[PDB]
Amino acid sequence: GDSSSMSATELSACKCHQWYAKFMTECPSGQLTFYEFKKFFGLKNLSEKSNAYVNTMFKTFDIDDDGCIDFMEYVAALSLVLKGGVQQKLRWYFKLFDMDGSGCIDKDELLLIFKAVQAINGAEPEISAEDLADIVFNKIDVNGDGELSLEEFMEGISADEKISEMLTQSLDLTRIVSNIYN
Repeated sequence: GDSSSMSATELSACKCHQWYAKFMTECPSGQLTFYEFKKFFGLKNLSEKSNAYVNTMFKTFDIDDDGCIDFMEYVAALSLVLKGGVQQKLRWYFKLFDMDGSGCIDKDELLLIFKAVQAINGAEPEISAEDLADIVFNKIDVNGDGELSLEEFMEGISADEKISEMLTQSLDLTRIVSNIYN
């Protein structure tokens, strides 16, 4: 990020997969703090979205725990866009959107979570996932359960496909980095 060497987008154009290896390979690897993370990623804040792009990005990657970033799935994240990786973006989809470490969907709780993910856009998104999730979410809960298990979320992810692809596009590389933090 920042700095005065080459461009972040330039690296994105190449993108192979081992890039993250360079990350852990370079610098004092062993857990990344918010300050160290923020440098590794760019972003343009202003107000509320400020705490939403940090909390939303850190909250999704907080994987159960929080207060720091534990490098582990970072490679998987790269595989998220690299070589398509449809199945890989599938797992992330569910992983990112649900409660901290609770895969169970309470409808109301997920909704808010999806808002953070859709809140990852400082500018007004062409189509927020919030409305998408609502339409898809409502259809999923045919029995009016009010809650959806991991399996239901997976069906919703596969269903429509087109929307899911849009979410996939949101889960880009340069955009994701910018979303992470300045």
